[PDB]
Amino acid sequence: NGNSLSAAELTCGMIMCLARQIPQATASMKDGKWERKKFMGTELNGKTLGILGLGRIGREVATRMQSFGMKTIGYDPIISPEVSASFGVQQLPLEEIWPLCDFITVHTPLLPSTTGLLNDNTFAQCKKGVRVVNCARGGIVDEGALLRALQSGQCAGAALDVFTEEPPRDRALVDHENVISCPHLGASTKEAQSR
Amino acid sequence: NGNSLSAAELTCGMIMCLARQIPQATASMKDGKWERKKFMGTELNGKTLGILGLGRIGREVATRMQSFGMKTIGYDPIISPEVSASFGVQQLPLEEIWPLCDFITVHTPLLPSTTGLLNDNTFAQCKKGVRVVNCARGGIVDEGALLRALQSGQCAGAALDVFTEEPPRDRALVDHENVISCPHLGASTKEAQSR
Ligand SMILES: Cn1nc(-c2ccccc2)cc1N
Ligand SMILES: Cn1nc(-c2ccccc2)cc1N
Repeated sequence: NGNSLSAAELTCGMIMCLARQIPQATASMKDGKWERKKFMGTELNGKTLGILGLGRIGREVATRMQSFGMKTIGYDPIISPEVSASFGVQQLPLEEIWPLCDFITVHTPLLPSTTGLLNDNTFAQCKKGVRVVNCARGGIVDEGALLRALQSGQCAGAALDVFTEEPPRDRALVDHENVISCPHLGASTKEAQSR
Repeated sequence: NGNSLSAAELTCGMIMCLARQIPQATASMKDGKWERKKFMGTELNGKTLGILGLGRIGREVATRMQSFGMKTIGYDPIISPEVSASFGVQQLPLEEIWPLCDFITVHTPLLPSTTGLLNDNTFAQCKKGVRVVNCARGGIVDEGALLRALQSGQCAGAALDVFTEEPPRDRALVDHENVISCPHLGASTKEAQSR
């Protein structure tokens, strides 16, 4: 609410980090390396962004990423297609979303219906090389399925602010070279903190 | 030109990384740590971004950052104030720019008039804690003065894609905890690469 923008901003930061590998590049530079070929990245302009959850945060991510020329599609069981259309997000059924996306971000509560929203079965329906962001709640993305998808290349990268357990006891995702992460920083701004 | 968007995207990446310390945070996570308090960040909405150089890349950065609610001001010796106004950048003389900015980004060629455009003198005229980006040409920002500004806290952070020497032989900037960096990745996208 106060914190809608802090979360939305982080999410968009994570999207740009996935496209360009800024965290990995910084660590390479700090280790004395100059690795130009390794961190060849991708332009966001023209790419499809799937937004799952079209409440305040989802809407704010949408309008920021639209300024980059991203095509913004999404799903929400509750928000009307008229409302989402008013902020430029084309709503489609989930099964239609998966194959279209270059990026996917999640902006849902953690409910039975949203736990492992992204799992083995939904990763299989994505475009190969999809990139995924979870700055919402840990568990929305099944962590085992994400690791399997990163191992195969089915997922090319992921940005995680939240984890099923916090801090995560299993370090395989954090340790993966194509994973960027923060210690649940989504509301951690000076501004969000004072209403 | 092809590559205007690749550069502009990287610059906006670096702005978001400075606000939220995403590269540092990822390193912290990869080192096994969960340091939430340490990486308290800042919201971009409502902040002032100064854009020095209002050509194609500067413009594109402007319109993207404007979607985050940033106030975009700037300076260019060639572009008229009515023209910059038409893409939402308020032009002011340089001396007026320094004290207003929360973030500064440079988008100039490397000329005598732009080498060390940011130096000891212009850092002193900035707001304490200014954050700086150079995704343009190495040397626009005086590297020595930038280090001194980071050491004093006058500059709270910097993001560098380019260096006076590449790879940089002097490692003090790169190694600083508030500096994020890439190995000259501004045009390093699959898309920019094929015209
Ligand atoms: C109850 N509920 N469910 C969602 C949802 C679930 C799956 C995908 C997108 C959105 C959002 C809310 N508030
Ligand atoms: C020739 N020139 N000079 C600049 C400049 C100079 C000082 C400050 C900001 C921008 C940009 C271009 N194209």
